[PDB]
Amino acid sequence: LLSDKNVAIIGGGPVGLTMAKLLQQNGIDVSVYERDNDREARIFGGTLDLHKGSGQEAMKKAGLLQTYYDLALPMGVNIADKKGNILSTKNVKPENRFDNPEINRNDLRAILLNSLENDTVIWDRKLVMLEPGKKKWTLTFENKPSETADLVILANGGMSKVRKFVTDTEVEETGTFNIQADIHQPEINCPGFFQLCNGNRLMASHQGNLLFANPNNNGALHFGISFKTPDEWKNVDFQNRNSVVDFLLKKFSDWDERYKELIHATLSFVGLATRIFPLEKPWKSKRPLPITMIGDAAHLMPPFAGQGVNSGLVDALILSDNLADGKFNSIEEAVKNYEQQMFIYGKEAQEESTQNEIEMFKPDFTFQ
Ligand SMILES: Cc1cc2nc3c(=O)[nH]c(=O)nc-3n(C[C@H](O)[C@H](O)[C@H](O)COP(=O)(O)OP(=O)(O)OC[C@H]3O[C@@H](n4cnc5c(N)ncnc54)[C@H](O)[C@@H]3O)c2cc1C
Ligand SMILES: C[NH+](C)c1cc(NC(=O)CNC(C)(C)C)c(O)c2c1C[C@H]1C[C@H]3[C@H]([NH+](C)C)C(O)=C(C(N)=O)C(=O)[C@@]3(O)C(O)=C1C2=O
Repeated sequence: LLSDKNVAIIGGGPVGLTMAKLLQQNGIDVSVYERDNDREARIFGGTLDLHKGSGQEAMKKAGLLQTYYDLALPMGVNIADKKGNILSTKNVKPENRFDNPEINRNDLRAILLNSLENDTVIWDRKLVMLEPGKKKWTLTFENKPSETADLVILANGGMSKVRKFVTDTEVEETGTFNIQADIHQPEINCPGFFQLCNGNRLMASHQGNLLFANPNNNGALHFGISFKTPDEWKNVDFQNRNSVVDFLLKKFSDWDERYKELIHATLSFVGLATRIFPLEKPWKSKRPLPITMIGDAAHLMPPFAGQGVNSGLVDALILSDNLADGKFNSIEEAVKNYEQQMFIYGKEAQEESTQNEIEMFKPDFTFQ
């Protein structure tokens, strides 16, 4: 049941892009309105791990899991100390190398983009407004023609602004803060640090600061530093490089000389506060027209527990099915049901993520 109409996915993330396929597979008419300028736009951020059981189910259900195993690269993980000592190393074992192999965010999108029918994604669409008209929604896009649709699936990330028709819940900051960079030609530009990783992820922890790194994101080193947000911040300048460098050289003064090599080797740092979009209040029972929310727009959550795209790919799988079912009658109950299941696990995940982030920053911890 439920055909003859069309869908509008605002946001071509990993999650929305997946969602376009699972609908377009079962013959539903979808469009993905994405704000990026063109497909070849560089995606900042590290590597996704799709878990067997959640993320991977979604890639399976679309016929892409082998394509995901093809492009993803399984990684082992070291754990180091401020002095550079390897304390542990779980390398990849031949059977469970298919557990969560790291795939690059652009690689993933290229896979999802091939799966979709041509012109499924209309690019240069920054959705600014939603008016719920007659039998459908009017969607307005900055300096581009408006369009209309029966169902609007919100996939536009943790800081989506058009949530109000679903919930008046708003994102909160978490209390921790994350700095991130890329380093190109890591082998020569951060030679000491690249070696300490030995082709493996690298996770350190000292006195409330946390460093993470991936030595191989298509030949780029991506590292990330996390800390309880300095109290002095409320309501540095990440545009000014050696201003972020000095902050970091203070915070990381006691660490080995090799990590400092990383910091003075990165050109541009990007600042991010950790945020949560809590599943506290049940979303509105009263909704003018059919609308729902998957991905980081549904449950933005701290990036410290492997959740985020997996919850998002799952809630893609779940919702997508509820629509393609003749096992449903009313779309209002077809999404009410997707929203039932996600409140369960998102909360489960948010609890984990919020929990893990309490765990670190608290005096020297062991890792997972
Ligand atoms: C430091 C860090 C590390 C993380 N690590 C992991 C990890 O290791 N594993 C994991 O599973 N998750 C991780 N996450 C979380 C993860 O990136 C998200 O859960 C994931 O990106 C999925 O969200 P979307 O794809 O659901 O949202 P997004 O990735 O945020 O994609 C949103 C899309 O919609 C577009 N868009 C945004 N606004 C608009 C608009 N107004 N109109 C139209 N389009 C719009 C965007 O441009 C983009 O294409 C991490 C996050 C951070 C900050
Ligand atoms: C507890 N912390 C340490 C943690 C835990 C898990 N796993 C679990 O919580 C599940 N617990 C089990 C193991 C099932 C018992 C985790 O799965 C993770 C993480 C940490 C993040 C670190 C991220 C990092 N960024 C933020 C700087 C990074 O460099 C990368 C990367 N590949 O480049 C990440 O992808 C990162 O986001 C990431 O994946 C983390 C975890 O996967």
